[PDB]
Amino acid sequence: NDKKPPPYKHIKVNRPIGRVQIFTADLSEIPRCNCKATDENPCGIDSECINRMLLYECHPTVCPAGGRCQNQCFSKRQYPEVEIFRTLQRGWGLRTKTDIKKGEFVNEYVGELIDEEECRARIRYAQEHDITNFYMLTLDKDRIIDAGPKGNYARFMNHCCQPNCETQKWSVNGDTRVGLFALSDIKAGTELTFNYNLECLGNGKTVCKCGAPNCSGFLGVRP
Ligand SMILES: C[S@@+](CC[C@H](N)C(=O)[O-])C[C@H]1O[C@@H](n2cnc3c(N)ncnc32)[C@H](O)[C@@H]1O
Ligand SMILES: Nc1nc2c(O)cc(SSc3cc(O)c4nc(N)sc4c3)cc2s1
Ligand SMILES: *Sc1cc(O)c2nc(N)sc2c1
Ligand SMILES: [Ca+2]
Ligand SMILES: [Ca+2]
Ligand SMILES: [Zn+2]
Ligand SMILES: [Zn+2]
Ligand SMILES: [Zn+2]
Repeated sequence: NDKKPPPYKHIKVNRPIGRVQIFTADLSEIPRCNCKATDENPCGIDSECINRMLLYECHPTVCPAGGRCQNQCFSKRQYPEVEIFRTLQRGWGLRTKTDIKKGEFVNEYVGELIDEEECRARIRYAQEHDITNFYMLTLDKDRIIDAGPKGNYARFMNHCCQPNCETQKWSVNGDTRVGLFALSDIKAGTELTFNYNLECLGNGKTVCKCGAPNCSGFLGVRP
């Protein structure tokens, strides 16, 4: 629902579970860009910042722009203002309260970081309790983000076959994170969606109610 959760279920960074590892970089393995602190928008979405080209967040100890660096989106957790709302046939969803420009950072897909054994146990539990909402995305061959038991606002974004947001996997201080980014200009009040079918995991598949002209008919089917 759209009520404030118990605080322990709202997490701000990914939460490793059980045997799952997270990784850290030596600062010498982190790319350093050529932007200047005096630039109009140092390391911004229109810049030529090499870190952005590599989908690597600038490290705050390293980047020449320092505190003017605009390529620290994941670490700073400054997200466009959003709100949870009830849809007609797709449960709860997420909509922006502010205009968002094409390519802008919308949110990080934050959740519990689990391995495949744990993910199987959670899907089997969902099967036994008739749970029909899933919040799992593949991070890599060993790790899955599950924003179901804990997460942030991104867990409420619904699926669309012709969405207005996309996932991008970035490197942040030596480990991978999933960011959501606008595919186009989005007006305030618009529901935020992405295409689940590239990376999602769940209990089988379910009929898609996105209603897009190109609708492929299902959530849960690799294209
Ligand atoms: C990541 S959650 C999104 C938030 C969810 N609607 C809720 O109320 O908590 C994904 C779940 O939302 C539902 N959903 C999202 N997009 C849908 C769509 N296009 N068609 C049908 N169900 C959808 C499915 O039940 C899916 O398991
Ligand atoms: N009035 C309101 N305040 C808040 C707020 O402060 C934070 C969020 S964000 S995160 C969240 C929300 C859930 O409902 C949830 N449920 C799980 N099982 S995990 C999880 C994570 C939503 C609302 S709505
Ligand atoms: S991969 C996947 C993603 C979902 O959101 C989902 N929801 C269901 N009811 S099955 C399934 C699979
Ligand atoms: Ca360029
Ligand atoms: Ca594997
Ligand atoms: Zn830069
Ligand atoms: Zn920078
Ligand atoms: Zn669809």
